[PDB]
Amino acid sequence: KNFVISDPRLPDNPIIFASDSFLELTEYSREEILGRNCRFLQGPETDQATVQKIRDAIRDQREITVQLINYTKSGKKFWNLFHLQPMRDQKGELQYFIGVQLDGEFIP
Ligand SMILES: Cc1cc2nc3c(=O)[nH]c(=O)nc-3n(C[C@H](O)[C@H](O)[C@H](O)COP(=O)(O)O)c2cc1C
Repeated sequence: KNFVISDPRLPDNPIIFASDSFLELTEYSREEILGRNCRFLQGPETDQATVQKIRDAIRDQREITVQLINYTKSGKKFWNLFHLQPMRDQKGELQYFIGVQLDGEFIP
């Protein structure tokens, strides 16, 4: 339900699609999201060490799961259990990343 799709073939891996649940959770309108990198959800309290692990996963085009603090439009802190999956065409060329979010502090 709660997910976005980025196009890594376009500059800085912009969000091309965002699910209604995502717009609801993050409090942003679709118009504010389309063409942005998803890093705008990060903020002061976001562990940079965890952000680095996401950068490595995108570089190596591997799937990853991490928990990190994210901010809504209004600046409300929420824990994001974030799941990144690379997505390839028939020829095995990377086409998209899908990013699934789950809201809550799962690991204390
Ligand atoms: C499909 C997709 C969804 C993403 N969703 C989130 C997210 O919900 N929260 C977040 O903090 N970062 C998310 N990211 C990570 C950022 O977009 C960015 O790649 C990350 O912060 C590391 O790159 P940077 O060092 O250039 O910021 C997502 C990335 C992709 C490709």
